[PDB]
Amino acid sequence: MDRAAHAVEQWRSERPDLDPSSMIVLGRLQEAALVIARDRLNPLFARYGLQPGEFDVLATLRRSGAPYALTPTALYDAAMISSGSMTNRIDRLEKAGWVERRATLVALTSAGRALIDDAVVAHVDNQRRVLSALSAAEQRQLAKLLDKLLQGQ
Amino acid sequence: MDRAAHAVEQWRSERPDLDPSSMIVLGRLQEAALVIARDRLNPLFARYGLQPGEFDVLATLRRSGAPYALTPTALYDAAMISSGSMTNRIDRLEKAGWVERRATLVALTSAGRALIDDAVVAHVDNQRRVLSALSAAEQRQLAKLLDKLLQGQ
Ligand SMILES: O=c1[nH]c(=O)c2nc[nH]c2[nH]1
Ligand SMILES: O=c1[nH]c(=O)c2nc[nH]c2[nH]1
Repeated sequence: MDRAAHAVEQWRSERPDLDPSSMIVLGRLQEAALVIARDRLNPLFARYGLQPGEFDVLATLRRSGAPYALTPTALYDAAMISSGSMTNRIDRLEKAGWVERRATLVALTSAGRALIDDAVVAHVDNQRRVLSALSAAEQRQLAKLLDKLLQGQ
Repeated sequence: MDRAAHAVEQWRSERPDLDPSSMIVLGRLQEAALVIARDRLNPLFARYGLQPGEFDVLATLRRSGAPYALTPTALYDAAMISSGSMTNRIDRLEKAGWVERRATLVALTSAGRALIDDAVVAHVDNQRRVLSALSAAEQRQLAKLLDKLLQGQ
């Protein structure tokens, strides 16, 4: 029994008037996102000098194609994750030398392009090791259920 | 196409040397956790005066049973989510009048017990509305895949 199943068990015993079934799927969803970010993905980003969220900025710029420059709005719309503090992240990346602000565009530098080209290869190998417990069918199955849940919001 | 599928499409076109398939399931996992916390669960907690993470503390204490008092270590082990800043959350909850520090235990006050008894009922109704796009079988299916992924870590 994991955190979520144990908690549901305690709730059934303590508040029998309650149907706490929904707590398992949502508790596991949030714990999986947290543990994977904290223990797997972010330590790899930090090996590359990237704080959480900064990889996404560079990745979005890189995969938009040459000249790897987007408006801050397009950067938010094309991000993998709709996380905030985008102005702070661009500022940090600029002082680090990986993006520059042109005209108003945010663009990879040569150094930033080189970094993300390196980091994305390490990132996808890391992701496959994160998902290796699930078979290919289970991974597609999990992607489909997550897409339905997301659209339901 | 969602954020994740669109990003994978751009990657296949820009770095054909890369297999970016893993990005869909993990991108959807993190976006679903984020959107559900930000747009669904946390606004409900804030209706009750609870910041993100504080509900979990009260919920853990309440479901441990009378006298609703745990060591800070037990509080971390029994939490639904292994999130940090537990000392800060206990401090906040203490100044708010919902927990007290006894002997070293953290315990619900009368006011804190009443609050969590009210909030947990609202919380589970909110969770069912969050999950309503998925059928009962899909929800169990999603809980099983998430459990396998978590154990794989
Ligand atoms: O293109 C991307 N792929 C990812 O896996 C990712 N994670 C955060 N930001 C990201 N961008
Ligand atoms: O018992 C609990 N049930 C939940 O759904 C939850 N979410 C955060 N913390 C929680 N504790």
